[PDB]
This record gives sequence, C-alpha cells and structure tokens, in this order.
Amino acid sequence: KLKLFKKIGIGKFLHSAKKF
Repeated sequence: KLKLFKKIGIGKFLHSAKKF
C-alpha cells in the first residue's frame, strides 16, 4: 500500500481558492 506520489503537487489546491 503506497500510492501518494501525486500528493506532492498540492499547488493546484491553492488554485481552487483563486477561483472562489
């Protein structure tokens, strides 16, 4: 069990705040 390699790109989460 180990599939969080894509969790290192949390730069798009701050984007959701750039649209709301």
